[PDB]
Amino acid sequence: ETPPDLDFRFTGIKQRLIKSENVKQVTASWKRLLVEINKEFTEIAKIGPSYVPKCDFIDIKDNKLPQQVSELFKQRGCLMIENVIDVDRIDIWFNELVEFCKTHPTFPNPTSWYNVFWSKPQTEARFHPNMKAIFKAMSKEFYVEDKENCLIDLDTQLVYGDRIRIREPGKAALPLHLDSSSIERWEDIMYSEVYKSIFEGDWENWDAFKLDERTYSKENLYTICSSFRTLQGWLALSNNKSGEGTLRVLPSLKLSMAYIMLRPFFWKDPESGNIDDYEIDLITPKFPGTVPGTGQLFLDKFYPHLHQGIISIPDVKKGSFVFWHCDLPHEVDREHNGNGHSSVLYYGQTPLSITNIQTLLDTRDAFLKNISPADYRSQLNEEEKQKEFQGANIDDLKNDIDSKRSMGLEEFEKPENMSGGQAKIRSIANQALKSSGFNVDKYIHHAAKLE
Ligand SMILES: [Fe+3]
Repeated sequence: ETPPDLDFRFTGIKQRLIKSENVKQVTASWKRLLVEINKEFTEIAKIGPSYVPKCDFIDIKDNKLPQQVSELFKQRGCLMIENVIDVDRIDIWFNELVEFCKTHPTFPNPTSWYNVFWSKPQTEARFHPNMKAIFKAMSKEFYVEDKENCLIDLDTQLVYGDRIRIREPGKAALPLHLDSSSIERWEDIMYSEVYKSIFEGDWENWDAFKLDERTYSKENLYTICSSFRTLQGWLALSNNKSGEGTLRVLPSLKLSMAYIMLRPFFWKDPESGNIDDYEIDLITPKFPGTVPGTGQLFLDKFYPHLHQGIISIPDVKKGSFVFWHCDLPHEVDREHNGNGHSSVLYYGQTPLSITNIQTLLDTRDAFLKNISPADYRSQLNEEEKQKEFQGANIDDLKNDIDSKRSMGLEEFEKPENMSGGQAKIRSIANQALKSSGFNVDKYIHHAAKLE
């Protein structure tokens, strides 16, 4: 009923985040927020899955989302793109994955997750021209203002190795949450600056797509994903109707994060039910749904105003791609009472950026050694480590130079004309590929001082 206390240091986190002079404004903003939430989340609940933005791969011209799709995607924080990959190609990839899993050990496994990272179908999927295209189009929804200095190149996609899911009917399920850290959004300096507009009482002007500060955020100050992903995503390897062992989302990005970020300050709902009776809590170290040191923020217990907004995604067809913003609440369906396997291949957007240089190095090292990337490799014992085989084949990259750069296998080109942070991050990556090591702290410390 009451969220637990964390250590009392978290009280000083609260007093760092909201300035005394802004307390009145923040309180007013929380009341405005709840009124908007009840209106908009009601509409979502009454519309259902068609609320999620959806478009056809052919609608993407010149590697840009059309204007109407863009506008809906920035509001709703998720998108389903249909017909990215032909069904026949999808079938071949699915069958090759299953073969690989059956020849490289129980099948089906208990959890519906298969720790295969570098198989040929994965490498081919990741680098299919239609897949590169949709990532290019997504990358144009994000931006930075300080182009001269911010160490990010949104024109470059890196590979973060991830696994596959093949969920049989009857396999039950991990509640509503955010990934990309449990407590960091509040605790880290640069991460919390992402949400400054909310902490100042102006949630309405929070821009989820501006990356100047997030570029330097530490998602792990201490279940953990080691890369900075702007978007989570996956490619559909099966046809499954809404609710059949798929994904559920809360398709309202700004309202979601205004509520989440302020919830530690307004965690006590009043007995009156009158929104005008909330009052700020700047004292208790309560950060509901958090477990410092873990990767997920849980929303299933102390975030009740969110629940009305949760919907299944639209019917999924083979060869559709589904994206959601790193800040979008989501969960998987509890049950799968559909007619066949619900299977996806996970692939997120991971820009070339200062907090992703370690990822670039891990990907290069794991693929070259045919082992798990670090986030999974670190959970294996000595025997498992010596046994695993990941299907990595340089030739699956089809000697495409751009693909090899995504995998950390080739230095980045820096054209005569290119400058600013884009040129600089490419150079820093190249230096790391030459030396084989990197230390992020210097860059982070400099960004935070510059504050
Ligand atoms: Fe998740």
